[PDB]
Amino acid sequence: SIMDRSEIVARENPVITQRVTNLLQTNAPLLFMPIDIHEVRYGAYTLFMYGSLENGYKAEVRIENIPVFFDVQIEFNDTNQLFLKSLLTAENIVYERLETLTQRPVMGYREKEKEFAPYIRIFFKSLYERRKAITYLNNMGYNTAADDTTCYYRMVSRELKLPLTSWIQLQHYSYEPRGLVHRFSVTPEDLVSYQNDGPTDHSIVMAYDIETYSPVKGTVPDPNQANDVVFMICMRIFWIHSTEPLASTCITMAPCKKSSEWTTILCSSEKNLLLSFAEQFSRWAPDICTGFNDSRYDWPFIVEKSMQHGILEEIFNKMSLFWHQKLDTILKCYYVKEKRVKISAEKSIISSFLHTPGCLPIDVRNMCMQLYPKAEKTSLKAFLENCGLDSKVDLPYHLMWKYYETRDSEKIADVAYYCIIDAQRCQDLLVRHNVIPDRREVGILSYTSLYDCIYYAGGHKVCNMLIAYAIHDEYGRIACSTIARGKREHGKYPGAFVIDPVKGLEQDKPTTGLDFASLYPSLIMAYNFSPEKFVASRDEANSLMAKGESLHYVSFHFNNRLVEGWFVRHNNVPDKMGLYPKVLIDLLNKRTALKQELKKLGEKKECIHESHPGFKELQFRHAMVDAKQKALKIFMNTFYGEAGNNLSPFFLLPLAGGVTSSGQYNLKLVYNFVINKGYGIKYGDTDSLYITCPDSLYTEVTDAYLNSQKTIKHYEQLCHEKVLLSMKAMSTLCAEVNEYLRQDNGTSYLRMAYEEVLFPVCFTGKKKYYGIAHVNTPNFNTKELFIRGIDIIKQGQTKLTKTIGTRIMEESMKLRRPEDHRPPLIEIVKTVLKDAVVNMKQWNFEDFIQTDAWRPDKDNKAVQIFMSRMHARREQFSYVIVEKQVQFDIQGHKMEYVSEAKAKNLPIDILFYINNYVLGLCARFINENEEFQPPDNVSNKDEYAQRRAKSYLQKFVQSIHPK
Repeated sequence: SIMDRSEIVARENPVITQRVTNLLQTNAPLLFMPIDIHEVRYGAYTLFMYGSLENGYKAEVRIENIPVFFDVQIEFNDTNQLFLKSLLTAENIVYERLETLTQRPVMGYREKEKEFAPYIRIFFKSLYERRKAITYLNNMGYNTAADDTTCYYRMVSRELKLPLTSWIQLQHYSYEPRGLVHRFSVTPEDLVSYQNDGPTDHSIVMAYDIETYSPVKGTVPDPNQANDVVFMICMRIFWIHSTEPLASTCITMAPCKKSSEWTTILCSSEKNLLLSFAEQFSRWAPDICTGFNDSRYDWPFIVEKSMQHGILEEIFNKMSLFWHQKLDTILKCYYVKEKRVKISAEKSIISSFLHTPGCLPIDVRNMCMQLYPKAEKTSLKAFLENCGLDSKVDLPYHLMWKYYETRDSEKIADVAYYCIIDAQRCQDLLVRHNVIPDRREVGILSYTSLYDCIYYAGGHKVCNMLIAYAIHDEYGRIACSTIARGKREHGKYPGAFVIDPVKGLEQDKPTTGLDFASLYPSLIMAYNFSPEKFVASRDEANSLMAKGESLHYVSFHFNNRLVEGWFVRHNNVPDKMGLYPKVLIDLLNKRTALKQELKKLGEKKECIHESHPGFKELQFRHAMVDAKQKALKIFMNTFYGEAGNNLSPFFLLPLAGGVTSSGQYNLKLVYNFVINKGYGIKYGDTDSLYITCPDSLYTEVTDAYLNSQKTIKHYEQLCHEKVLLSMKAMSTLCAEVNEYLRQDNGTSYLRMAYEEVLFPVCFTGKKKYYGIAHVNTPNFNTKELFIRGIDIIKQGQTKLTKTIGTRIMEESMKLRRPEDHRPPLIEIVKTVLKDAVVNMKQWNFEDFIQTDAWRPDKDNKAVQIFMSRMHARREQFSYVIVEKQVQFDIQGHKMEYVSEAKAKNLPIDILFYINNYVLGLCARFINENEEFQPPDNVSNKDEYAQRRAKSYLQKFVQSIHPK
């Protein structure tokens, strides 16, 4: 009595499914959209891809007659052909045919008449033989190309221009229906990539939730333990772009009252529950699988239970769409365990799941972690409150165990609703953060499947894009390798030019920040840092210089060894431009066009309200263009990181060394040129200069204050005039420096940009400053502050600190007359602290709702003392069995001594909280004083100043605080 997927998609979209049927009955071209890709290794090579049609039917497309091949560099003569054939046949390796061709290498520079090199291509039949042949040939060390080993669908994608993550137009096919699945058979010549923007997607995402039981209270159920039994399963299906559910299903052990919004299926044992789960999965057949915390608690538990009961084969066979399989094969290959997913350079996550063909499994928690690598809290409620979506039901877990063990119907129905909402939260997050379209656009731009775009790093994507642009060059074919060759040296790069900042607060002269617009890509474009234009020997460089070609020279010092190198320039000629400049310039042109398009679309949208019938398509267009520009940004910023990696097959130490050296040289040249003109430098870092205006420009308006009435509005109008004059001078300086760089380097690809004016300013350490913004016109009554480095963001630990720090900064940055007083950033801290110490009543019980649940209740730092105290008080509300209880703490006074939210007045000893929390932030605010510098014999400097500055401030506050 459960509707199939076909019935649902027919009921929801009548006209579209009618059109699809009419097109199907007459062998007409059709649109297809892939999700998951699977391939067969042994035997003949056939590529399987699963996906959706326009209306919602599930489709399987199988590609045959895909040629499998790889290249080698020897000669064209038949003698070497026979020698290679004998070497291959030495250990029973099958081959089909050999071909010969010509193409260009990637390493080294060759003259115009010798640019092409001869290759021999070997064709095979199964991937096993190809992999073994590549391994053996590299074992004797032959320079081979097109050497993809781990995955092969990438080569097929880049060799045919088939964006596996976008729409595919298919015609001239063979069609066979089978129940719910429509089998298509095609050939490589019958597929086209759909260049036009396509209609809306109609895939299916299913969210599942599981609730299990453990006889022993206070412990997390263990899969290895046979006492644990599952009792609650919830399934929901949604569209890829909508929140309203299409259907829901409920499976329970104990009987429950029926509900209007879902259907329930009764069971009798563990076997029945698992078989019902498999049957419902087969009936719906979803494309994407999801559920929060399914990576180490849901999937391994269910697979362990299935293995214990010995029903894994049947459930897996009903799960997937592939041929029949055996249990050992399922355990060995299709079940992944301890998979590593990388977030940042220091964070990684373990994952485990079951990969049934025809459905891609994703974990929402991992995606949220990747989107927010700096999130301090790792809870679902934290993500819900950060994303701004509606919060879930605050139902404690021990309530669910108690209500399950009470064995009543309506309460289990209520917890069923609770877990349904918990499941829906995942799809809420996925739609809110726009994960699928973003990863889809990245895959389209990178020629890679969706599974790799969601589970792997980003360097391989940039390598793949580089190879894709390399193969289809319009002046020839360029052959790029994939396996790394050469010794892996380790060391540190030179450079790191640093200029010391001028400490303190400035309110007499304003400062302005000049920035470099994408320094490293600009340098790559300007100086031709491409591997195909590299010369190593000095004699060759001298010969080419004699010939008449301009060159660029790089030299540095790596691992106590002097490294030299030469590069060939292009002097603004499209023919002689290299590969990296080509790819960067193409990306830049695409980005500029997309920016213009989105600006025009937004200008149109600002005149259109949201109640138009056609607003939905405009919103979809806006979202798509935003995703596209984001993907362009991420590749353009990750390119340099990929290029310098020591594991990349394109690595060259001279390239990275020269890039860094050129950056340092250009920074030094600009700094020296600015000094020569009479201006002053206040800060400098890699690609930014914070500079100042000379005094002689400010004289005239200054005299106005000398003979004025010296009121507040006088000083205000002096401030306005000073800001305007600073802006006027800075624009001209930026123009002049751009002209100087253009005349020096010879190309206009490198330029310096003007963003903002800051006055007054405060610099309190490296990469730490704050001030008042001024975009175009002066304003001083604004409350917004420009903050960099100092991070008053965290509020879970405390929230009074935020108010006190905001008050400190606001008091410190206000403009003052030159004749009242100039407190050197210490009297401000003193005044604010003494004000805070006195008159306690001007705070209230708002930030004092901190909680720390002692769920383990057995091993922790100090919460066990509080637990023992409350247990003794109860034995002498209880809230003792609530391990996951969010109870507020109020230290109404050096050993914990916290109190519950339910309490009498109990005056708060604010000294404990201040000395625990705010002194650290204040020290970080003031730690960079010159008085507290450490002597040279001390190894650690930051902790030195931090510790003794905090100690000084704390002890002096204690002294001034009466006791």
